Amino acid sequence: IEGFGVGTWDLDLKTWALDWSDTARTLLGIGQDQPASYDLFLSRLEPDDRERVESAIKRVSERGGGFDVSFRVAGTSNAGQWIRARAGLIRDEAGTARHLSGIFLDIDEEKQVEGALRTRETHLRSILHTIPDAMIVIDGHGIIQLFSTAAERLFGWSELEAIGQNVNILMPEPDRSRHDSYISRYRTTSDPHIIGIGRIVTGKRRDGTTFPMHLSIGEMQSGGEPYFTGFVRDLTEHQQTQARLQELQSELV
Amino acid sequence: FGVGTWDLDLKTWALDWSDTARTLLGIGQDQPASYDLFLSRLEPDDRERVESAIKRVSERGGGFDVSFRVAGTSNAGQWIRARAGLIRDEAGTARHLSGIFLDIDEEKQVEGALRTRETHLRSILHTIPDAMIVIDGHGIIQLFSTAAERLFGWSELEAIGQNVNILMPEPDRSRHDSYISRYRTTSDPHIIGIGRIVTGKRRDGTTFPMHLSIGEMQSGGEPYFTGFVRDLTEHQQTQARLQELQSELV
Ligand code: HEM
Ligand code: HEM
Repeated sequence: IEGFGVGTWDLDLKTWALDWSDTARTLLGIGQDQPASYDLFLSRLEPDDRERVESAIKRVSERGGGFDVSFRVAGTSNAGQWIRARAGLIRDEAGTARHLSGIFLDIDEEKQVEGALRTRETHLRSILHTIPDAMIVIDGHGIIQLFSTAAERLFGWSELEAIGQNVNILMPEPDRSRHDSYISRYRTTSDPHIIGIGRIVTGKRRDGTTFPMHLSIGEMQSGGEPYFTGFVRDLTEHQQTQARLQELQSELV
Repeated sequence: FGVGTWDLDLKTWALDWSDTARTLLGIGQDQPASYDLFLSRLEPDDRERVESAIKRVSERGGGFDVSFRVAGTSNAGQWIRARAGLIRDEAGTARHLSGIFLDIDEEKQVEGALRTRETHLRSILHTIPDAMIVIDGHGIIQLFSTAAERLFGWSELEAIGQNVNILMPEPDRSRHDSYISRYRTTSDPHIIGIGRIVTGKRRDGTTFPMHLSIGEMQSGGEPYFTGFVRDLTEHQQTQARLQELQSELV
């Protein structure tokens, strides 16, 4: 009754009478002196939301596994109050269901977090598609987790084809069979290793051909598992113009 | 109703919960409710917090909301947010504390997803070999990778909030804001994705040739551009030395 921070409400399917808590009045942004009314409640929600609330009450009117819908109000000039209305069915007797009761929750923090994740997910899509160098993300066991657009073009495998496979499918032997051991060896020593030391190695495409490449790796930790983000740089063109330059330089010396 | 209800009156120290409330805590249907059993589902760290929280609500009365995870079904857990308020028997006596149990497994799953994304972003910014810059729809720098700090001579704290034009020489420096707005208004076959060689300028005042790849995205009604800068100083010196050796032989 006091404090809490959550509002409560009550509504009867028959006679459409509504009674909300004092803490719930503040959530709706109106109600300093006006009494509670079903019409007043639907007058605060936006038109599309109002329709959703009506379908929800009808859904719970006939059967209905609970009631929970979220909507935003126009409480302040440049901000909205996100509210998650939850309610439950309580019948009088075996005859009918006469009054739905529930609570009003403030989900402003929950919506800000949801939005933040959406922005991050969208950005990752953009990065994966835009980045010119092949970007590959593996897990502690070498299982590919992300495979950028450039990785597809360079290695010949699509993301759907590469995700879930071991990163060793991108290299020829003997590295292919010994790569798994290379990862487990680094996870035990835990010293300032080749992570951040670009060394040139050779990768293999699905095609079967091979090419010289430089890789940069960055480690991260999440949920008890480490993940490695690789950035591949193809050196085929660099090594050939460097060879033709060092060959056209030896035509006189 | 997928929410639980419960009340722990300070007087008599009893505790009764609803049917959905016991299912959330992972308690047998036959077992009876009690304050002792409730604290037995929480782990020691969480248990201490709830007890100190109850001691604080009694000696204040400003509500009580705590989140914890119980070992519901071995492998994983059930995240529960317990929120409650206190009812007063008389003018100066607080007697009951009533509230609800909420399932926050999905809410906690979103928090963890965001955290992984934020940690991965920091990893990319620190590890990406090419300079990575992210700007808003008005050219204001939002993100500045480690490589961008070394190439342009600005720190991420110094660069963030500045117009991206501080990295360019004239005349691009003055017309860059126009290239952005003329793109947003007439978005069609522009050079966003096609990267021609452009000239960048470090904080020194020194300039270098560069190629840039851009990617656009939308978030909250506003566009954002992610650029990847590739310094062409070495590439140009190399191929310039190719024509300085292929034409000198006449
Ligand atoms: C595509 C061709 C690749 C080849 C041929 C290759 C080969 C190798 C080799 C030879 C080593 C050991 C170096 C040494 O002991 O001197 C190594 C280590 C390692 N590689 Fe790969 N690698 C490739 C791609 C990747 C990618 C894309 C990632 C991660 C996204 C990765 C993750 C690792 C890790 C975590 C280690 C151990 C840590 C370290 O020593 O730096 N590899 N790899
Ligand atoms: C630092 C050196 C940079 C220079 C010298 C430069 C210069 C230019 C030039 C010459 C154009 C095209 C004008 C035309 O089409 O006639 C342009 C357009 C544009 N640039 Fe930049 N730019 C630089 C960096 C960036 C960065 C880092 C970003 C974003 C991350 C960016 C975003 C854009 C956008 C959004 C447009 C308009 C869309 C388009 O026409 O492609 N620029 N800039």
